[PDB]
Amino acid sequence: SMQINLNSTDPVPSKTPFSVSDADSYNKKGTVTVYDSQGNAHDMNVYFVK
Amino acid sequence: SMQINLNSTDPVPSKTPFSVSDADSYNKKGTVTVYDSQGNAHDMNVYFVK
Repeated sequence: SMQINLNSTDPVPSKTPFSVSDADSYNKKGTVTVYDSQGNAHDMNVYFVK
Repeated sequence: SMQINLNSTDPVPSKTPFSVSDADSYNKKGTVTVYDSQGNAHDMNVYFVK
């Protein structure tokens, strides 16, 4: 579980197609780390786009 | 009997051919003292390689 605040006045990103390493490709970036059965840390990026 | 806790995030050692004179060739070293019927101490070494 996680909680996030969204900007109600934030415009849509200029570049409509989604990218992985572009600053303007999406609005906000989020990261969540979980552990598998073996205990290894898995980094799951959460991308916020409008 | 021994109990060894290993690392799942341990990468395979770079050197493909096993070496006894190089530490990187084996992931872990395990000395075990074993006694015979005379009293001599056998320094048994157990090597972990992933």
